[PDB]
Amino acid sequence: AAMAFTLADRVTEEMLADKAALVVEVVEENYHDAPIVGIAVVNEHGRFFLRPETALADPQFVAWLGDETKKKSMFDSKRAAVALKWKGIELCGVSFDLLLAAYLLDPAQGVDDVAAAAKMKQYEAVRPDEAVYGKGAKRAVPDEPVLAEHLVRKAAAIWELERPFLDELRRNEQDRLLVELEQPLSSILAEMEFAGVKVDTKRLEQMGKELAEQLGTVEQRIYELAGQEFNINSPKQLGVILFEKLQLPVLKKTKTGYSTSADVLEKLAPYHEIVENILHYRQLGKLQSTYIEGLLKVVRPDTKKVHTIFNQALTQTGRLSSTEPNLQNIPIRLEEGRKIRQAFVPSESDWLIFAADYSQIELRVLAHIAEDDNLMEAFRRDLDIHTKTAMDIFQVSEDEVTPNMRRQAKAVNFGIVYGISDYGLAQNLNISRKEAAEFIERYFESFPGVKRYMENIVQEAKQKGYVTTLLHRRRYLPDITSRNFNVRSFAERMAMNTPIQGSAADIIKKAMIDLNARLKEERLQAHLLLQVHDELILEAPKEEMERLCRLVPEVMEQAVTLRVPLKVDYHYGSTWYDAK
DNA sequence: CCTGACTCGA
DNA sequence: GCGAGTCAGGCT
Ligand SMILES: OC[C@H]1O[C@@](CO)(O[C@H]2O[C@H](CO)[C@@H](O)[C@H](O)[C@H]2O)[C@@H](O)[C@@H]1O
Ligand SMILES: [Mg+2]
Repeated sequence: AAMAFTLADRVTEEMLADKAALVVEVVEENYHDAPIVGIAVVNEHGRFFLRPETALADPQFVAWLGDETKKKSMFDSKRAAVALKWKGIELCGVSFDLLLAAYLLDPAQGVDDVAAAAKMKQYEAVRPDEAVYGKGAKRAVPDEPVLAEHLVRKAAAIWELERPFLDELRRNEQDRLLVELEQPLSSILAEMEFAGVKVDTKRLEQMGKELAEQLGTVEQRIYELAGQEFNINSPKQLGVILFEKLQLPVLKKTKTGYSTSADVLEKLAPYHEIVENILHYRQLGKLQSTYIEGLLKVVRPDTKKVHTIFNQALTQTGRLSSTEPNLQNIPIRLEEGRKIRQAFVPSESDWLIFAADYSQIELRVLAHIAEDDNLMEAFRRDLDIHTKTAMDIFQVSEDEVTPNMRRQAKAVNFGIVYGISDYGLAQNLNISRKEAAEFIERYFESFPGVKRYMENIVQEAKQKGYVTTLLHRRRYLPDITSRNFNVRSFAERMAMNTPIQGSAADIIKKAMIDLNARLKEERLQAHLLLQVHDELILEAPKEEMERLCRLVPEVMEQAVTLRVPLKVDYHYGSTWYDAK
């Protein structure tokens, strides 16, 4: 059942038509400075397989790659583009990306290879990558005969599937979402990843020594208070020491034993001095393992830069994710871990780190979408939304709002977003269900429009089978009809949450696209480095700071127009840490 | 070599 | 709500 194709030893004219399905294979998961093991091209003239050494050394092929008028259809073009950037080659003209097309059609499928996407249209004349390359220790590039056939079949699938995918996207009203948002964004993410972020490894290594010391003191202390020695990182050994040897009370049980989660230990703290030391130990240990040692492992020794990979087709809400390393979860909440950020510095001398973040974008989106008069007015007055919520649900004046009141109103606001739950709120505020449900009820009394939205969005999810975001991203919720209370409730929360988190993601993605267009028009040297859900991190010459102070916020605030204003705060400094 | 338990972020 | 990386423990 083999597929016909030419295993070319040299590049020819017909291989350079103005439309083709292109495959530039990089098997290494992390594609940075990784090898391109083969190339496949399928067009009106036929199917071809080219050896990378050959094709990439050919002036005509490289020019075709960089010709914006020569259209290419691909799967995960960002992977190819970055792999090519490292080789000094530019990839242009990608008009269709099957990975992004599949992702928008149904994020739930978890499409990560051509075979998975093809299966959505009953196309199975191609094998899953894992079948061909294997995985883990067994992972490996097969011989040319098998490799060449696999790449050709993938190119063939892409070539065949483009039309049906575009047609459905069109029916879904997601055609612009792919062509004007996700695809252009893919090119921006590639530039960001390729650029990387400079790390002050000596700073990290010094912080590492200090931690190793402190971690050592707290460690001995723990063995001293426990009366012996054990693996504190062993939740199994810890549970025995705490609940058996020290007789501490059991407030929460896990699935395999006792629960030693911070939320539990926080309640045990009063009973024994070892609990605080275990918590502190848990802190320092997290910083050392993940952010010191874990980070140092992925810094490029030659450039001292870390090159993350943004997974643009994974989250169910439209958000990006980041790996190797994850630069979207760098410490900031606790001062000790926040210092980790001093290690992220500008990649050039006399340059600075500029960070801009949307203020309460999710709640503002909710105000717009629900059209709640009270909430819209609150933002129109640019009020401290948490103080305002407390004033309403506790019926008091601004002056009568105590810190504890605001803290709880804040927790209610956070819950309303993730999809309110009396039980979930109860655990968060450490109170009973009735009490939590009382707050929620009081909240809905103050924000009737929000309540109406929650009810209406759940109904719509059941009527249509999915919910959507501002820019037409969708999420199917089959569980919404489940007769199992728990399963159904999770789906209902997703129905409430996705349009909020999802619309917030659409907005920042568009802002990134708009911002890049503005930076180019202005010929500014400033460029994007990272995106952290609701914030943008850039680096630029110190001479560009003043222009950025006006430009970045404006572009971000004007990305979309809502019934309430969009607000962006910004800071800049010598290091990421100082950009506060 | 996979899963549970933990903690980091928005 | 949505994510990723570490460790320990069981696989084997
Ligand atoms: O660029 C990432 C891109 O590739 C996919 C596979 O289609 O993920 C691969 O690469 C990631 C980064 O190296 C890994 O985290 C992941 O495990 C690997 O399969 C897509 O998820 C993504 O869009
Ligand atoms: Mg913010």
